[PDB]
Amino acid sequence: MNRLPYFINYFFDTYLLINEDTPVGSSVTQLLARDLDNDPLVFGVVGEEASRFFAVESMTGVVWLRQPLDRETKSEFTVEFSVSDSQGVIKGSVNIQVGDVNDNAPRFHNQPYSVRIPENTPVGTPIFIVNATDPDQGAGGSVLYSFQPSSNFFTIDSGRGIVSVIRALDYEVTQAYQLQVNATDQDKTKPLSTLANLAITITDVQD
Ligand SMILES: [Ca+2]
Ligand SMILES: [Ca+2]
Ligand SMILES: [Ca+2]
Ligand SMILES: [Ca+2]
Ligand SMILES: [Ca+2]
Ligand SMILES: [Ca+2]
Ligand code: NA
Ligand code: NA
Ligand code: NA
Repeated sequence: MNRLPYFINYFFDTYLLINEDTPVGSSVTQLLARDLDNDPLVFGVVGEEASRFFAVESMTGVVWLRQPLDRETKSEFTVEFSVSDSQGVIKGSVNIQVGDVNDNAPRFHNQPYSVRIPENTPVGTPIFIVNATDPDQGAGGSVLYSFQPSSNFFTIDSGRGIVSVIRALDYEVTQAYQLQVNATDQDKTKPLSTLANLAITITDVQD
């Protein structure tokens, strides 16, 4: 009698990690299968979802990505591949893990930002709290804040987003400030950053 072939890839037993920045059309893996008769094998993928995502080269088992992955929309799923000799087809399921890349700059909410303070606001007064969110995994999802460029009059707590006065103000010299708040993520190799305006109105006080 003929013996049906069997898949041998490790990832049928564990998972296949594919990073979300894998370009469309690129090869993500090659299905490996063995057969007692040493028969020539044809390879496939099966299932509606798995077929929109993956294509397999029949003769080689090379698996190519048919469309973009996005860890922030869908971080994992389960697909079925097929292997056949002449006489029958075997299926195997594979859990796909979509690997994170740092692909999102920080996002600010609740804009625009403005605050109004007296010119006699004491040095050290906290006047405003900014926040930017970032959906990436790890350090690429962690935000540090700073003015771009630095201000001689205001500072931001790089971790907490707290804006505070660091030098005496003067309505007579400057009645209004328009500052760039920089939110940068903490990705080691490609940090991404976003800017947002802070309007600081200075109110006159009699001296
Ligand atoms: Ca066989
Ligand atoms: Ca993404
Ligand atoms: Ca990401
Ligand atoms: Ca990010
Ligand atoms: Ca003054
Ligand atoms: Ca004054
Ligand atoms: Na925050
Ligand atoms: Na985050
Ligand atoms: Na950016």
